[PDB]
Amino acid sequence: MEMEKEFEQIDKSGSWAAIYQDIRHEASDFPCRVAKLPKNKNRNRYRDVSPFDHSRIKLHQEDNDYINASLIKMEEAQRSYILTQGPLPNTCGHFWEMVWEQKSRGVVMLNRVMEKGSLKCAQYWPQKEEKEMIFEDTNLKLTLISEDIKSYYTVRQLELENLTTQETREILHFHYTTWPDFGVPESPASFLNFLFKVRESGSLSPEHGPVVVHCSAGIGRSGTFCLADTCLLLMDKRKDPSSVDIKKVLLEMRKFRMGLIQTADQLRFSYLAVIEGAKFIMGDSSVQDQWKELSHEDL
Repeated sequence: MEMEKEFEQIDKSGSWAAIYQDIRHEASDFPCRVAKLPKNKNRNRYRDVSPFDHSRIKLHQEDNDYINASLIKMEEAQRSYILTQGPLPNTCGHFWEMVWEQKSRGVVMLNRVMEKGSLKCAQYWPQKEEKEMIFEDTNLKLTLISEDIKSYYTVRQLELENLTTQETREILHFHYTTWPDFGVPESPASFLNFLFKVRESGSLSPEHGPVVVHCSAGIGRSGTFCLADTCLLLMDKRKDPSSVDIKKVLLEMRKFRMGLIQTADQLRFSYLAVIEGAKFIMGDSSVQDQWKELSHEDL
């Protein structure tokens, strides 16, 4: 694998910091005028993380159509993703409106509500079946239907109802709960096991709207997830580990949202994940059972 060759020689020369800086230097720069409007100041979690105007998701609203979210549309792979920040106490209604309007089937969450002693995300879904949530501003109802808790991730089945038309849909929530407070989980096995769980659910299928992916800012962990998935899909489409260039794929993704992949360590982990995942893509079906064991999801 030309990918694994580059990997071992970047490691050898210990130059991840420099490779990653090269990415930042070459990455696209597009305007984020709407995000920066004064009326939107309280709709942004971080002053330095904003969606580009050309790729932002627009809420179907008369008043204010803004949410901090970007459509990543990957032309060759034929897969789309919505990347967004962790919802704020005042944007949970906007978040679920987006899920409804875009026809998403799945939501992927890669952070915990509290990390490093501060609040990284609002509690935007119900924790108990009997205590449903109503978002008055967007007129939507949200109910916990069931929860399956494993050692490092939790899958929830939710029912989202448009209170206006009374139509209902099932949304699947995939919550990765074990990304370490500091520095990447540097075995990819549990990450890959999680990604394949999302794929098996049908949430990534062309028949549904784009999956919604978020962490706290919606660029680091979220970027890692989407980069690994897209690279694996490309290798699958041409069944050719060799033609896929991770750095080129990441730069393509950065055309649609800024700052994807936040550290050199996250880039190195992305390589690791793709390389290990390639084993399955190329015919070794048995490798998936190995990941599931390596990531003791029962403890």
